[PDB]
Amino acid sequence: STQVRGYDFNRGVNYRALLEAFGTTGFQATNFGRAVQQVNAMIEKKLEPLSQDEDQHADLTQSRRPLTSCTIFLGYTSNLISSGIRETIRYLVQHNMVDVLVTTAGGVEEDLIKCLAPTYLGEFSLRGKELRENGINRIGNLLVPNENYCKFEDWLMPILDQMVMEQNTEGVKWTPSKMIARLGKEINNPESVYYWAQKNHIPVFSPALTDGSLGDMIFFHSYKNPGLVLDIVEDLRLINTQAIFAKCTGMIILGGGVVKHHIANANLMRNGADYAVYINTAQEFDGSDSGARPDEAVSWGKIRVDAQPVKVYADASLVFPLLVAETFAQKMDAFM
Amino acid sequence: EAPAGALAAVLKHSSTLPPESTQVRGYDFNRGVNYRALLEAFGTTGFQATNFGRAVQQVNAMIEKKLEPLSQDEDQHADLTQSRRPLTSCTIFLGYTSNLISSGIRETIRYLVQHNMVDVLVTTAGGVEEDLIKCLAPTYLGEFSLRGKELRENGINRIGNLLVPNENYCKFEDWLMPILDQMVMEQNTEGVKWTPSKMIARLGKEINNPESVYYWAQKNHIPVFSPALTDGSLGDMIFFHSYKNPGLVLDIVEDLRLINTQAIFAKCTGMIILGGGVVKHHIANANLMRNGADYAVYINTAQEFDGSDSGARPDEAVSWGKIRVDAQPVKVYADASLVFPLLVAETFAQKMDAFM
Amino acid sequence: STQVRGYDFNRGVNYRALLEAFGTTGFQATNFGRAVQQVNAMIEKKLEPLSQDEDQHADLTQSRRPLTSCTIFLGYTSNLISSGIRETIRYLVQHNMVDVLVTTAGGVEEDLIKCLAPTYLGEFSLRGKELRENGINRIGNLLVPNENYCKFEDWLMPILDQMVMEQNTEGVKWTPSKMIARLGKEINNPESVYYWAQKNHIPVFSPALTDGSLGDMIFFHSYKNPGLVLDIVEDLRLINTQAIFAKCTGMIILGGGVVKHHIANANLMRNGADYAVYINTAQEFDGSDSGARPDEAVSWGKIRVDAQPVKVYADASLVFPLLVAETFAQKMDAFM
Amino acid sequence: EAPAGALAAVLKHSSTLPPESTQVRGYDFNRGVNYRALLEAFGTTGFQATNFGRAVQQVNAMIEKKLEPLSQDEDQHADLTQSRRPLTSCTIFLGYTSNLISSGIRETIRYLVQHNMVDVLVTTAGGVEEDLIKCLAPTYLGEFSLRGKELRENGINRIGNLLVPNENYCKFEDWLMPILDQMVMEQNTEGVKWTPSKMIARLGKEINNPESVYYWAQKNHIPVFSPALTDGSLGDMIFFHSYKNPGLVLDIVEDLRLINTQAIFAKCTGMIILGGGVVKHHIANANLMRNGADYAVYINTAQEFDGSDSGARPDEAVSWGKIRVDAQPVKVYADASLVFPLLVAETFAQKMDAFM
Repeated sequence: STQVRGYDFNRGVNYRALLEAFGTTGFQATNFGRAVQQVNAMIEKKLEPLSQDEDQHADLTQSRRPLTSCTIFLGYTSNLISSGIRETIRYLVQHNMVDVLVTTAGGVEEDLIKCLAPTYLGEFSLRGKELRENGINRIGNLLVPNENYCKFEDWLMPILDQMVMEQNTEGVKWTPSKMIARLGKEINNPESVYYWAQKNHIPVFSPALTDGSLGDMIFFHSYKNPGLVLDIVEDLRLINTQAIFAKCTGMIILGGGVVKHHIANANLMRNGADYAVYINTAQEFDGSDSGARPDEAVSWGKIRVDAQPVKVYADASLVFPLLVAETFAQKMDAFM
Repeated sequence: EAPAGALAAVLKHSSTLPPESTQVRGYDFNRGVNYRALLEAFGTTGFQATNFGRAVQQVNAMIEKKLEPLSQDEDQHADLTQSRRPLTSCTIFLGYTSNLISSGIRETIRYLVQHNMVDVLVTTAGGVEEDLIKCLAPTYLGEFSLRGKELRENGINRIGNLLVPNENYCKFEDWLMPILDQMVMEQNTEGVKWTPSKMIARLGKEINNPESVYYWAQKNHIPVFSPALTDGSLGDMIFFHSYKNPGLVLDIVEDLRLINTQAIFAKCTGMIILGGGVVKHHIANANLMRNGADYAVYINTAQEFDGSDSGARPDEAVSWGKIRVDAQPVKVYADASLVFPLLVAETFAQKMDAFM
Repeated sequence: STQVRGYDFNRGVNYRALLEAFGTTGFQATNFGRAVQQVNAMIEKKLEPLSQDEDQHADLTQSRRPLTSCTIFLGYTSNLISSGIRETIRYLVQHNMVDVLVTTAGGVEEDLIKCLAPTYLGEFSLRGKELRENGINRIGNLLVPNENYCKFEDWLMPILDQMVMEQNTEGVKWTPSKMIARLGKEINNPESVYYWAQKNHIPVFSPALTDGSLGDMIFFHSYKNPGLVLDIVEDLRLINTQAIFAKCTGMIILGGGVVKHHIANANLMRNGADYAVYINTAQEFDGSDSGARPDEAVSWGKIRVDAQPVKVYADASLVFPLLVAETFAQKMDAFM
Repeated sequence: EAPAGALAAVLKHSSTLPPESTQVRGYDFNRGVNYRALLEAFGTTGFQATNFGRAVQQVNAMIEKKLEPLSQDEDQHADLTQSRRPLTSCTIFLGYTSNLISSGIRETIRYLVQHNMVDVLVTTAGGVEEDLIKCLAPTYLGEFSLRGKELRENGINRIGNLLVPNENYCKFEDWLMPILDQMVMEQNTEGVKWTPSKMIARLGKEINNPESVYYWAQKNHIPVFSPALTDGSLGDMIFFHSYKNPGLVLDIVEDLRLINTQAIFAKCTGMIILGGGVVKHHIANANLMRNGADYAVYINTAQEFDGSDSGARPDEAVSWGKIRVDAQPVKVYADASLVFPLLVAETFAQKMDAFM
């Protein structure tokens, strides 16, 4: 039995000790401590060597990425890529610390656009009428000028031309994940999440990739250069095979919606993830999958019965950099 | 001896409010129980009850607009939208998350589609498949607190305080596999280019059951968009089927052209959005293509403070051009299982005469 | 096992059938149906006669109110008295349908002030600076002109003069509940909750009665007429004795904070309430009592282990009139 | 051939933002782990991380103001406030709900009071008694999902994901009853007029333990207001004791005069409010008596949509005059068990040199 006790600032500001004290502080601070333990378990598993038997089974995929003892799925909503958590995610992907990414369309395009033009701080209360009259789009307390999307249009249209030509003359069958790899290669910029994902052979799934600015541009482009196809069925096979042939899996899911369900549903194909951490502000009472507790996923087989999953009820812009500081960033040497 | 500055601060003088101003007053049960009068009193009760009253007014404005006559060239509209659905004076987009189709709101939505009262549906994969599965086997009441280990050991899946046996999905598999066979055959020998909306139309025709939302949608030529249709049991089944009968392709690009042209060539549009996520964003982004919806009602429990699109207020969408600056959109902060049947009772269900 | 099925509007708009269908609709609609059942159980118990043995024990209080088989505690936060739920609560109190009220200071004073001047509809987004410059106070999407409080001052100060004189020359020992009864008698208006509460011998507890406009006025008054005492200890005995000597109790609690805890803590003195319905929007994850599920109260003994308590996660301005329509209002004849 | 109106709506031109404008950028872990730099980066990360950065700036402004020297007449101030506490250039009110004293935030708050860094405390009954009980017996970690029946059968009470055995309250009873005896004797023969704040000062002196918040508050002459002090275990004990030793009176009127004069005669005030309910409203209402607080930080998880004071944004308090129109208040939407230790680390704990 562990007693409740908070950090005593009479010791001074010892930041590592202060973070470690969240575990015995209670409420969501304790869940944060549990999340640190869960992610550290994923990492310690990932760094354990594969045995001959495990290596054989795990090599049964047609994937370029070297195999590890724990395949980590990282999911995040679009708002987090507009936020500075974009830098946190880029770091993990840059250093091969996660294996599969799932995000929404905005979570793809806003990373690429930040390589062309920045996002700014604003306020939640700013009025839409005056913002619209000035061509400024609001995302929470952030602001994106519409010229950001003008710049995106100029950058993206020549790539769309090439994708259609490769489709029609070289037999390419595009899917969202293949498009995202190509866009990351094109952006060719070390500040971009998707640049590092394609460089490190980390696939990115986004089955509703048309639901944003990328879609806007594909739509306009289709009138002068018709026929681009994005198949979502092949990408479903690809993500499910990453779960089925994993030795162990971990899920780290920031936010709700499709990013959460799609990762969890892939792990149901292996009868459940071994480790799971959720960070989101959704509540269960309306029955939404977004707000469901991890124990709902256990009933489905999306999380194993013997797992000890954790949800932290918090804005990930506060908690996720602290989690990374106490986990992945402490083992950076092992990932290089 | 009371401090003067304190007295000045607490007992500051006021301005008279506009003569327009509406007083707060709740329903008086000394009148007895007239449920119509009770619901009408929500408008002057305050907080989310007042937002409910505003939502009734917004949806009734959508319906009244939709019922105004219009002259328009049938042929050009159909060519520009590649849709057989005739244009009306207000194109209503109805979006809803998967949980609401597991709930009894499935019946509410089915009623609206059955009577051709909305024009476009957007939902997630679960919002498609659980409507079809309910024609094969029921969903049951349970509790939120039921433990996953015991449920999993008994082959029962939890959805909030609802429960679905694994066997429901076995029945779904048996029903769906022959249809997937036909879809692959039609793709490869009859040139069919499948998209989510075209698949959902076919599944509604195949289920052939008037309790199904999607049966009525296809019969009434109401398209259903679901750009991540692979994210659920339908995806599971497409995946398993592809190892027995490879080659099915579902394109999301053509479905993007179809939904966006529904907004672009509308006379007016309204959005009724239950929940958040892709269903909310996809409807609103289509309406950005016409510089914004004319009417909008959101019902959801999401909060803005984490910056999520799901939790954003309607006024965020105004900044983007997804809602017109001149619109008067409404968000009701509530579980739609409570509020949507009441909203329908006071709006669409009152205008049933006009829809026949 | 009960199947999920929603109301079918092909039947037309049969409002009673539509409300009854919430029970099988799921999520919070099902919890609403459960709340209707719980409140109807309280009412059916309340109307059951007392046996000789029960009557003896239950008559052991020094309270004027006739005894019933179920003592119902109704708690509500201040915002609800600013809302039109004030009318709903007034109806229940007018017809002796509940037995004990608990509210905060604002929940007392705003009922009295509405007899002097109305509250108006506004918007949540109205800016505080422009409102303050015009002397308009915001409560959610409601608006109260500051002159409302001017009018309250003129009404209340002569009563405060009399209370101090009765304290100092007639031995009166004031408590919050005794003050609230006196204010209800003074307002002398059938639209007032507290008018009906004192007329029907329904006590009102509010241990932090100084936390609002009443407090403002007592404070200013104390400089010209010092010495008024409001004892909270006697009121603690009074509320606890209502629970201890009840045959059965029910709790109907709208909102959180002191109104919720004070009713629940009184019922712990009898080893728990027999029936309980919570309606509020608070969430459990921060550990707050306001957001705790009913099952937390079971661990304390505030709700009996054999009870079937219900929480509806919703704004009570939507749900509480519907609940009353399906419960108390259907048995109005029995309460007259 | 892309529709022109669509192109015009989606690709609308923009205005240049002020040169002031701050770009979004998160902490770069390629730098390694410098926790101070990591916390500083919250300001430019967005959403509630940005609000945390703003809260750091607001509390540091309170502290910097408090440390400015001031000449003022000791005697008149003391007569007008009936307080021995010397005036500083910024009077800081710290409010917190009961759950936070059951949590480890008890240690955080105790540190601030121990070093005289705040001037007024407001909490609920639980926020008083659980600090005292922790000097007798500990609180334990548990889980939110633990079932009440099994816990009750084992004599364990749940507070969120924390657990307190019944025996803690038995130890509290044994400790408290002799003190209540002395309080009744002092009331009846020495003219003491008890109020919650005076009782809380006495209990802190009696617990005589440097782990206790209230031990330090009374030693440093920091008053604690709790107008519903009877609403908890202290109330239970006062109730039981009154049948053995009748007559204790706790007056809330004099405590209202004491807290309001703390605000009225302040040079400046700041509010730091953790949670909602009475603690939030009581601090803010006291500050209305001076026409508003100069600085304010709220940390809570409550939402505005139900109209509750707990969930109200700071800008609602501006309409009332509880916060000055010229102030720049901040709300962080978060569990304070996560954010308050980080806030203290970046504010009060950095200025420890000045407070000694």
